[PDB]
Amino acid sequence: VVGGTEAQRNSWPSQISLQYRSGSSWAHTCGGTLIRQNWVMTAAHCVDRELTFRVVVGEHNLNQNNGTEQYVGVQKIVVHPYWNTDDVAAGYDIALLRLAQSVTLNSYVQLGVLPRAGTILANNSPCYITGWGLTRTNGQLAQTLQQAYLPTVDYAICSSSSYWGSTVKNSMVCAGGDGVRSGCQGDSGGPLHCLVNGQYAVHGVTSFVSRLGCNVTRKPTVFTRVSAYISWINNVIASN
Ligand SMILES: [Ca+2]
Repeated sequence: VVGGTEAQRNSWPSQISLQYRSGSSWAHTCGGTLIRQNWVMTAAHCVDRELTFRVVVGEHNLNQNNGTEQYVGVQKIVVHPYWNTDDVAAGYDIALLRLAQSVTLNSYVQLGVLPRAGTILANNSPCYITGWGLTRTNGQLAQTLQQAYLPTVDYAICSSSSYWGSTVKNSMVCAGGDGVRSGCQGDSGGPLHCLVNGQYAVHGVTSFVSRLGCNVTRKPTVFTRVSAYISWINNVIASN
């Protein structure tokens, strides 16, 4: 997250860190949303590599013991059957990860609240991005969970030529584009939390930024639209 502020420990308890096994170490690669005690929602592209993955819940500082973490292996990965590595701009950037164990819920570990199917927000809807991603374009990861106020940019505007044009589909959410705050590498697969009827719900799964840079004016961060996928999500979980 470029232009973030440090999150409070208990603000976003559905955020996980998706990590891969790197020599003898575990490195952060993506964010995710805990949507059941045994199911994580992330981006497809974050599990295109055949790595050994683990999920960390209750995580605040990547490099310290917070006293709150639970570290859980991934037992099954279900990517959207339409996902194509070679075409992010097509969409379907979403995956469900089944956890080897159920986690325990507490004030650091909760489930993310999903939108009703078909829900579109109005332009300029108040949402936050959260993540341990790069804090500058070509920068480094954050140690602590960053948050950024990232208001939505409607389809009509986002698809217009000055903005993303044709690259963005109506199965996506655009948020931000001010030149100052954005998603950046390592935020991918995480949440976009938006305030609807007094409740934060997870509307977006972070998917891409511009090739020219993370924080680029009139290139909002682009998210998979979760509300486009509710029947898919539900069908996966009922049947595994
Ligand atoms: Ca920690």
